[PDB]
Amino acid sequence: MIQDPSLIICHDVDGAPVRIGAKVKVVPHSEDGTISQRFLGQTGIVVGLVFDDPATQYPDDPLIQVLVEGLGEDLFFPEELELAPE
Repeated sequence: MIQDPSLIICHDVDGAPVRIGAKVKVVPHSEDGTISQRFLGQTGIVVGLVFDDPATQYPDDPLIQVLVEGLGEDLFFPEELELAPE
């Protein structure tokens, strides 16, 4: 079947950790308990933001996920990593 845009992306909804297309830095130290040793010391962009999860989840993930350049993508917490200054 043809790939039709069944879902439409919206701007940053008030009440979020970071903004879409924003580059964050994966914190080295763990705040909750789970952390990525691979990303531990990297910098990626938030592919998905934590927003009202519909009956079909959105946008692409339920939580925020950082994707490193040339690396993979993992799911991190808003209390784990912070928004880079630069």
